Formats: sequence, C-alpha cells, structure tokens
Amino acid sequence: LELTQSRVQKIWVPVDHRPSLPRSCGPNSPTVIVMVGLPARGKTYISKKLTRYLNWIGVPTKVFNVGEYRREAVKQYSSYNFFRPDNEEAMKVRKQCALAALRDVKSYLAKEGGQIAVFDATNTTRERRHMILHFAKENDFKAFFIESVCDDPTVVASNIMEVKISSPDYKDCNSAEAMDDFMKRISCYEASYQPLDPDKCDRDLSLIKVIDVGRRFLVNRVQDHIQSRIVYYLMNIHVQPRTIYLCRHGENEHNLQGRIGGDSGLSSRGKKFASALSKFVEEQNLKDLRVWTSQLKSTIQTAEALRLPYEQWKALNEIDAGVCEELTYEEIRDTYPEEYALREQDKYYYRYPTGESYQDLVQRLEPVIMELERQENVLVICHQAVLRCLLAYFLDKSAEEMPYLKCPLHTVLKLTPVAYGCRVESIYLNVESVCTHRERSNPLMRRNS
Amino acid sequence: LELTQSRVQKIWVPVDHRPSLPRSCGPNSPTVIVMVGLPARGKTYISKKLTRYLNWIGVPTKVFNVGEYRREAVKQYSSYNFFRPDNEEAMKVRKQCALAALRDVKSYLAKEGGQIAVFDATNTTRERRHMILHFAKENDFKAFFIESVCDDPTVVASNIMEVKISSPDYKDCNSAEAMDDFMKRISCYEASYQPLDPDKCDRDLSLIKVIDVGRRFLVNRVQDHIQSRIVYYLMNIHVQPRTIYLCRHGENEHNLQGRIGGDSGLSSRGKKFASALSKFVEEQNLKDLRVWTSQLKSTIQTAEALRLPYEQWKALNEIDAGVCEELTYEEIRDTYPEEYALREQDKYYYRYPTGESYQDLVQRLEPVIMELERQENVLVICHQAVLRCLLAYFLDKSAEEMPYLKCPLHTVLKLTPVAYGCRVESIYLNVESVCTHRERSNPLMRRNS
Ligand SMILES: Nc1ncnc2c1ncn2[C@@H]1O[C@H](COP(=O)(O)OP(=O)(O)O)[C@@H](O)[C@H]1O
Ligand SMILES: Nc1ncnc2c1ncn2[C@@H]1O[C@H](COP(=O)(O)OP(=O)(O)O)[C@@H](O)[C@H]1O
Ligand SMILES: O=P(O)(O)OC[C@H]1O[C@@](CO)(OP(=O)(O)O)[C@@H](O)[C@@H]1O
Ligand SMILES: O=P(O)(O)OC[C@H]1O[C@@](CO)(OP(=O)(O)O)[C@@H](O)[C@@H]1O
Ligand SMILES: O=P(O)(O)OC[C@H]1O[C@](O)(CO)[C@@H](O)[C@@H]1O
Ligand SMILES: O=P(O)(O)OC[C@H]1O[C@](O)(CO)[C@@H](O)[C@@H]1O
Repeated sequence: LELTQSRVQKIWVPVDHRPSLPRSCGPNSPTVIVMVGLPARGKTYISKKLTRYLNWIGVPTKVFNVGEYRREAVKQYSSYNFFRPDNEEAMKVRKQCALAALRDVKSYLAKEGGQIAVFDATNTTRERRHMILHFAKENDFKAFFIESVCDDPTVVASNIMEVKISSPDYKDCNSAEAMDDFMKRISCYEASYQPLDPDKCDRDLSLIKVIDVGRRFLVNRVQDHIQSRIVYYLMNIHVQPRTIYLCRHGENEHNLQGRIGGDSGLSSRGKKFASALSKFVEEQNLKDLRVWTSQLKSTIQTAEALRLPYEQWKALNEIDAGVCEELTYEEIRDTYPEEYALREQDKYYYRYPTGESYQDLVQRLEPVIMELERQENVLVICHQAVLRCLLAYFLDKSAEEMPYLKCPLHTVLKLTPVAYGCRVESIYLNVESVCTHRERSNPLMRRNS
Repeated sequence: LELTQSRVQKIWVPVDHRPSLPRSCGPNSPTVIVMVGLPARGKTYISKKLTRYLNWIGVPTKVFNVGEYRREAVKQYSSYNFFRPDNEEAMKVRKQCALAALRDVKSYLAKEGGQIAVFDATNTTRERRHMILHFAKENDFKAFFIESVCDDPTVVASNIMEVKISSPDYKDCNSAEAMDDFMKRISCYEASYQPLDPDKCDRDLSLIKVIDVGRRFLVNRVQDHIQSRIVYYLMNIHVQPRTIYLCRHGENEHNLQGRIGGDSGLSSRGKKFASALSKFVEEQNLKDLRVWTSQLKSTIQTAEALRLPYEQWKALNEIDAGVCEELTYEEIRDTYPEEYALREQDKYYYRYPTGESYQDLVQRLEPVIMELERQENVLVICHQAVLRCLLAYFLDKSAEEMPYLKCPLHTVLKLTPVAYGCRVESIYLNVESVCTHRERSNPLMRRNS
C-alpha cells in the first residue's frame, strides 16, 4: 500500500518508519549434500562444479573436502597403509577429520549464511551416512545424497591420471607408483562399501545415483526446488572433450561514440574483426561447431562473416540500461548523476531505471549456461556485460568481481576442460578497436571538517 | 554484415536480394514419444499435460491416442471381451488402429511441421515397441519412451473413478459395472505385459520410467535438449490436490489514464480491491498459501494488503513496451502509427521497439510455470499480458489467442485440477475499475478501384 523504491535494486519495499526503538530480528532450511562413492568416481569434480553453478545462480554453496582436512592434520602422506581398515589409529584421525568437517558445515549453514554445503568424502558405509543424517537431523538440515557408480577400469584409470597422481599426496612419486598406490587405496574402501539402496534400506533418503558417467540415473524422492535444479543440472553435464569460445560482436558504431546499448551495426574495424574471426574458426579445425548470437545486429553481422549456421538467442542480448540506452557515460553522469554514483558503489546489484542489473543477466543466462553444458563445441558471439556473466560462471568468479572482469573487443576466450574446472586462453585477432573497459572509481556529514 | 531488421519481431536478418529467380527450399529430427504401461497408469494424463507444456514453450506437439482411433472404428463399446488376447478379430482392429495412428504421426512430423508426437497407447509388449522403433527408424524419427508403473490398488482404483468410468465407452453403465469391466480390461493386458528393462533388453532405448506416481525415476540415456526438458518437467509435476489463484494488481493510476507500463501505484479503487482480496483469501481457508508478485509497486502493494509473506519475481513484471512505456494507446497510434498497425496484425510475435513480445513473456515465464507445478496453493498477483500467458498455459490456449484472453482487473481466476486438465472459476471481488481489454481490429495497391 505505502512503499518506497530502493535506490540500487529499484525494488519496491514497504516503508519501515522504525518506531522509537527499531527492532531488526534476522538473520527455507539449509541443505547438506552428501557425496557417495569409491575414490576416483568424480565426486570432487561433481562437488566443485555443482558448487560453481549454485553460487553463480545465487545459492551460496561451499565444498567441504574431508581429504583436505586430513592433509591438514597429517602433514605428509606416505602410502595407502594409512587407509587400511585395520589401521586403528588412522581410523581415529579419519573419523576426527570428518567430524571436524561437519563442525565447519554447521558453522557455515547456521552462522555464515550458506545455504548448501557439499560434504565431499567417500561416505561409502551405511554407518557413516547414518551419522550424517543424525547430524543433519539435530541441526535442522535437509539431506540429499549423490552417489557416483563406475565399474569401468578405463574410466577409473583415466580419472586417476587426470587428478590423482598430481595430488600433493604424491609430491614425491612417479606416475607408476602413485597410480599403484591409489589403486591399493581404492581397494581399502571396497570391502565395506555399501552403495545406496533406494528400493530397500535407503527408501526414505533423497538421492540421485549417477551411473556410468551419467549414462543412467536413479532419482529418489526429490524434496524441494533446490534438489530439483541440481538433479536437472547433473543430468545435463557431461565429460566429453570439447571447446567453448566466447567473444563480443566486432566493434560497432556506438562503441566508437562511447555509446552504451542500442542496436548499431559493425564499424569498418568490427567487420575486419569478423573476417579475422572467420579465419580463426577455420584454423581451429573443429569437426563440428555451433554458433550462437544475441538478437542485436552487431553479433549477427559478426556471425554472418563465418558462413556457418548460427542460432540467435534473445537471452544473449546485452544488459538493458533502461532510460540510459544510447547514452554516453558522460551524458549519464550529467543527466543522472545520482544513478551514476549508485551504480559505481554497487555495480552488480544496481539496476538501470526501467532496465537491468548484472543480477538480472544471470537469471536470464541460466538457460544459455544449461545448454552450453549439454553441447560440445560452441562459439558464443555476444556483449561485454553478458560475456562477463558467462565468464564468471566458467571461471568461478564472484558476483563482486563479475561486473569488472576484463572482456575486450576483438578477443576470443578459448575455454577448455582441465582438471576440476576450465582453462582459459585469450586470443586477440589483431584488429584495433576502442576500449570499453571501466574500472571501479563524507566530511560535511560530520562535525569538525 | 549487411542485414535488415524485420518489422514485427525486430529480428536482424540478412537482406536476401533474391536474384531474378528467387529459390526458397524448405520446409533437428522430430521425436516420437512412446507411452508405456497398463491402463489407468496416468499415461493419457502425462500425454496431454506434457503436450500442453511443450506447445506453450513453442515446440509443436500433438497426442495420438490409439483409444480414440478404436472408438472411431468401432462405433460402440460393449465390454472388456473386445480386449481379450484370444479375440483374434479385435486384435486385427487394434493393430490396424495403432498403425493408422502411426500413419497420422508420420503425416504430422513429416508434412505438418510438428516436432513432437506422443504415441499414447499401452505399448506393453517388446513386440509392439520394436515395431514402433522400426517405424521411427525408417522415417528418421528419434524415439523416447515414458513408462508409468504403479502397483498401488488405491491409486489405480482412484484413477479409474476419475477418468475411466466417465468415458464414452461406458455411456450406458453405472459406476459399479464400468469399474468392474475396466478391471477385467486391465487383466487382459497383464499376461503379456513386458515392462521396460534398461539394465538389459532396453539398454539402447532412451527412456524414463516413472514409478509410484513420481516417487522414483529411472532415466536412461537422454539424447537431446528436448528429452532433457521433458524429463526435468516430469520430475517436477505432481498430482496432489491444490489450488492456483491468478489476478492482477489492484487498479493503478496509469490504468485510470489509459497508460501502459510504467510503475505507478494503486488507485483508491485498487487499494479497495486489495482489502477485498485479503477477505477473499481469508474465506478460502487454505492451510498454506504462497503469494508471488512482480517487482512493480502495483502488485506488491496489493500483496501487502494480505498480511502474508510474499515473494517477488522479476519474471512476473508486465511485458516491456520499449519506447512506448507510459504512453497511451492514442499516443502510440499517433506517434508510432506503423508500429501500432504492425502489433494489431501480429500481436503475439510483435515486439515493441527495444521492448518485448508475448513470445518473450513465455520464455521469461517458463521458470514461473515450472515452480507453479512444484507447489501446492499459490496466489500469483501480476499483470494483464503476463496473466494471459500463464492462463494460456493452464487452459491450453494457442499463441494466436493468448494475447486476447480476457483477464479483467479486480478478478481472481481460481484454477483447480480436474480430469486431464484445469478447471477455471472466475471470482470478481466487486470493486469498480477501468477496463483495459482490447479486441482485434489495399484498394490502391491494385488496378481498378
Ligand atoms: N559421473 C562420473 N563418473 C566417473 N568419472 C567422473 C564422473 N564425473 C566426472 N568424472 C571424472 O573424474 C575425475 C575427477 O575425479 P575426482 O572428482 O577426484 O574423484 P573422486 O573425488 O571420486 O575420488 C575427472 O577426470 C572427471 O572427468
Ligand atoms: N505417474 C502416475 N502414476 C499413476 N497415476 C497417475 C500418474 N500421473 C497421473 N495419474 C492419474 O491417472 C489418472 C489419469 O489416468 P489416464 O491418463 O487415463 O491413465 P491411462 O491412460 O494410463 O489408462 C488421473 O487420475 C491422474 O491423477
Ligand atoms: O571419510 P572418507 O570416507 O575416508 O572420505 C574422505 C577420504 O577420501 C580421500 C579418498 O582418497 O579422497 P579425496 O581425493 O577426496 O581426498 C581421502 O583423502 C579422505 O581420507
Ligand atoms: O494398442 P494398445 O496397447 O491396446 O493401447 C491403446 C488401447 O488402450 C485403451 C486401454 O484401455 O486405452 P485408453 O484409455 O488410452 O483409450 C484402449 O482404448 C486402446 O485399445
Ligand atoms: O557493465 P559496464 O562496465 O557498465 O558496461 C556496460 C556496457 O557495455 C556495453 O556492452 C558496451 O559499452 C554497453 O552496451 C553496456 O551498457
Ligand atoms: O497486450 P495488450 O492488449 O496490448 O495490453 C498490454 C498492456 O496491458 C497493461 O498491463 C495494462 O494496459 C500494460 O502495462 C501493457 O502494456
């Protein structure tokens, strides 16, 4: 009925004429995601990636790798003997490591504002899992299990070579031995490993059993929206090798006049960039390649130069500056000085009058991201702000740094799957253009001054 | 490089200066969705609903119910004897009915522009399914299977009472007998019913096995984006009883001046509507109720009147009229006569300059819809165009009629799950307001006139 619009987010909230003594209060249950499976099954991989996605879409998440807790308690690794079921002392340390991790999980979900906590450990026994349930139960946390099952020696072998042997545990080992020691380590967990059994013992557990690297899934009783998304997400990511290329439209006319937004076409240099891009793609010699653009003339003209089928996406359109479209930063500061200042102090959440915020872009780009995960080779020709959002997702950058990532014109960012994330390579196509990057940039409201 | 922007959709396409003799060409493989399971398992329900969703998001889909083909070939039903495995003649008719349906499936996917075809029949035998694969294989159609398994007599019994007994097959029967005849009919299919076996015989088939009304899922090798969505969709819909209420913000100031868009607050009547709405909600006496609004002041003020926690969604914001925001239809016709005319001849695809189209709303509302499916009781306070889109989804209205659906101010649309769809009830809260509904509305370009 009677409200006021927040200055940064432009959100309508009710005016709280806090009486004499303003009462605050503060601070949807948090979720503990429990990874399950033998080592070298991709649990850490899934953990890190899922967390990357969730934080990007706005759900604060953190991974709690029990392994790191162990490396912290036991300075240097020696061999798999540490993991033998008969190693009574090591068992105490391992148990202590897991409980210490949960301790931090409690502090995260109950005292640091986190919503999701990924408990990354083998958690291969009903006994370990029951303990976690109890823990969750007493702290009022929902529990969701993700088990990875893979009995393909080629896969396990490969997984070991990609992330295991180069672990700090094997700092003083050659491939031959690290590989041999890890295999023995896995054997240690095999005897008491009790996979999840939803059609029986684990009927009441909320879980997803990822089988044969995503070939098949077994989902049991999803509880909420959050558990709905993850499941959706896990069923769309793959591990096939491929490359993702990201770049902006060749320089446009508004770029030259320092004008934001609009729908201007390519400048002579922008067109030059287009051919260069065509040459670059040709040289990459990719068997197949999808090309995506926004619906703004700028990106489509660039795509045309490629002579390849491309698909337009309205979601890739540049951020909408509202009443500031087509205006220069100078004109914005002069006409909307307060709006200008507000954006500089909170560039991620700031929303343009009748326009958008970087936050809006993320919600808007979520489906572009979901498709990128499903695809193989893809070239995305877009815009500065948009590019920053996608890049933030792939490179796991925070919301605070997202609106400042450097995404120059005429430059292609080549992204490749490496280890637990994405490797990025920058390739400038050698065509001049303007630079549209802008970095971040009291006494009277106090006595004495 | 050199393109032109389409007048209606504002989409940048390359100029095709069709040479002397313009060549056209024309017209992603189509998909045949194969339903599997004993009768009264919700296959038709799933079929119709999935098709409702798909067409709404833009993927042309149609259901091919073999049952209707049979009722068409055999004027009147008599009893389950028709379905006995020893009824050699009926078997010929049934086979003929299925093949006739596929025939229409071919014509749909290959000659009518359809993308998805839902083959709705029990398809309970490996033999029937293998036939469908062959069919698909020879027409270059992908094949996806959805099997519904339910061994809960209470469920089957209930399903029978809700959609079976009231079938035209039982026009001359009382509940007692229709129920008894249907049970015998189901027995007929039980002997040769071979459920899907993904971990064996059906390993290479793309399928999802819905178990215990969604309690559990078994997904096997999703092939594309399309099979990704459906799966996601099926895992989010439920059949619990609940109600969805939809209405617009109480009348606002711009409403009074005949002004579109903007972010004006409630008028005195709009506020009156707010209290009325509060009274209405109270009288509905719902155990729980979620309230959703847009981020425009109008809907939030309305929600405030309820004194209930509500969640804002940027996706629910009214359609964006671009450079026409805050303008009157009169001012639009006068200032942008051509834009005005263009919108009237293609109201669904038309996009406002630097604004949106009803088509954009759908893509934008997809996640609102997905959440509505996951929830129980929900009150959505929004806007005319937005409301029309949601209503179009629930009432299965076409894109052509969506921008004209009647969604008056101060009126609540109560939606309830009934049969295979949604029942709608309109409740006007008895508070005056303006009417913002607008219906649809050569010689010189020819010789002689
Ligand atoms: N669902 C999966 N099944 C098997 N291997 C996978 C899966 N997802 C990812 N991987 C692979 O596993 C490796 C990462 O394994 P890691 O996460 O360290 O295993 P773990 O934590 O289970 O000991 C990568 O090479 C990755 O490609
Ligand atoms: N996954 C499901 N399992 C069991 N019953 C369901 C499911 N989905 C919907 N239903 C119920 O089934 C009924 C509709 O059944 P119908 O589609 O005619 O069955 P069928 O086509 O299998 O003979 C409705 O009462 C609906 O609530
Ligand atoms: O509590 P458990 O089940 O042992 O799981 C965590 C353990 O797994 C290890 C299994 O090798 O994996 P990780 O690679 O995740 O570090 C150990 O470091 C750690 O002790
Ligand atoms: O080809 P089949 O496997 O018999 O499936 C379609 C058949 O199922 C029926 C099963 O009762 O169901 P429906 O309610 O879908 O009409 C019959 O009308 C029809 O003959
Ligand atoms: O996020 P920033 O640093 O304000 O830059 C935003 C601008 O970048 C551009 O893509 C190019 O200036 C504009 O269209 C957009 O308004
Ligand atoms: O779809 P229509 O019939 O053009 O009406 C659209 C308009 O409806 C409103 O919600 C009210 O006029 C406007 O904000 C919006 O522009």
